[PDB]
Amino acid sequence: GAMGSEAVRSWRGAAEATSRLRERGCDGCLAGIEVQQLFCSQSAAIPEHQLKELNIKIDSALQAYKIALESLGHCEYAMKAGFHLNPKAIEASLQGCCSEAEAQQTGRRPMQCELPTVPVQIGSHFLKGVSFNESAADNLKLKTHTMLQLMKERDDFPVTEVLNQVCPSTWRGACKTAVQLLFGQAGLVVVDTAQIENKEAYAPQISLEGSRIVVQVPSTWCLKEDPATMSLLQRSLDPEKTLGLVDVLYTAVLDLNRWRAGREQALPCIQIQLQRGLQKTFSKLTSRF
Ligand SMILES: [Mg+2]
Repeated sequence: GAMGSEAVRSWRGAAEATSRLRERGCDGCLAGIEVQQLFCSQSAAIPEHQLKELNIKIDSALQAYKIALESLGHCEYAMKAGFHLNPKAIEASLQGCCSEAEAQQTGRRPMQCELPTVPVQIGSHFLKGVSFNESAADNLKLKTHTMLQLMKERDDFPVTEVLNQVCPSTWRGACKTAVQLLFGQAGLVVVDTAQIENKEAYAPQISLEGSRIVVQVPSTWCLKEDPATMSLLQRSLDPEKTLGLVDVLYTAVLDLNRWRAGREQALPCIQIQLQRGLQKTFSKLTSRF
């Protein structure tokens, strides 16, 4: 339908907007991809001379990536989630953003076990992630009752459908894909989760606005040199170094009038911004007690 078409154009538009991060080398290949292919073709024994040539090419690719990244500034990007709705589209838009293997798997595919460890704020109530000494079942029961009560203020309400959206198995792959579309370069720059000091500051927020349930899930990701590529090049590999930090806000809206009318719900939205209104929301979420 039109929702799916809009989503695909949003993934294409993201990859096109930052395509300067994925420029091919002088020999027409992405340099990191060339390194990995030669490591395979040379049976893990790249001779010393080719290794130096490759390290020189990779130095230049990393310099170009950094200059291109700077040239993008810090604008807020937006796209739809929904990658599972069109595997062929997302694989096509991820070309050059991550490995061919990871692109092939991206389109292809929940709370009972994950929700207890997720801290989440429902309305005005902060609900902790379970501690080892606490009943996970009781943590779950409190979360589902608070969810239900937000709407009552069980079987008839979409409690599970909303709470599924704060489970990492639902949002985390989609957020990683968004950051890859924008900032990845296959074989050279990879996306991973950032080290968060206070997990509770990143707790998702669930709110009731009129007849709409709004789920907001914040996260932060790092851009790093591709560790396999750097290890194959016999380079100094500091796994803690980052080329940048990227803030992401995932927003899912369940319209309760559409739910009972059986009408189509909107796809989740993803907002993305390189660290130096996503920023306003980040500051509203981090300030919660
Ligand atoms: Mg472009």
